[PDB]
Amino acid sequence: LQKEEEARKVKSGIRQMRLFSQDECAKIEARIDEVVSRAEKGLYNEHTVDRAPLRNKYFFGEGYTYGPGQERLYPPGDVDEIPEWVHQLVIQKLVEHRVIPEGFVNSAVINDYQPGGCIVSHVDPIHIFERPIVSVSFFSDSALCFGCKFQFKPIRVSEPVLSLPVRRGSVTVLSGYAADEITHCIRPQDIKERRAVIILRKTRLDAPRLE
Repeated sequence: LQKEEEARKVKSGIRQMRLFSQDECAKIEARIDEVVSRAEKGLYNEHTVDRAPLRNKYFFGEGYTYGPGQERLYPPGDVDEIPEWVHQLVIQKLVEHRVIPEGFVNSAVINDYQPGGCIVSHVDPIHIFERPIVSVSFFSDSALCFGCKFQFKPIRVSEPVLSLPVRRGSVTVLSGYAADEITHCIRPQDIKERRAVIILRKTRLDAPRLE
């Protein structure tokens, strides 16, 4: 009853919509490849690009470091600016369809996942970002899990509280319980081929920031 209770609460904090056509996804995917190519040309600030074995993260607008839960924003202007293509192909669409207000987004993060890549249980850092958190999926379909104890106590529990499909061209909006009161993660098994995501957020005015 506790897990079936949680699932409904999680769903209260999730809104999803298919906003980007296949043609729109293809253009955005070409732009994501341009970013990856620029990074490999050493064209971005050091704090803009975080390379890890099965995921690269690209920080535009604002970036942060990641004891525990002591993430801090970099000083303003440390990471590269949000590309014009993010503003005009992605943010503009979200603003037009009333997902978030004009002027809300000042952070765009691109996560580019290898096959087998994943996200280990985490909560979007509530001391750094406002809600809602907006995620847009590219390249391939995947699944976003909520309630990720199964990643750490496998003998005791094997399944997430909820598994949410996240398809190519889908916009996921997280707020409330889904953003603040439960962990999420991505299982290696749900990233069988390259998948990328663009995360659009608003940093808090009072967010802790390195000087």
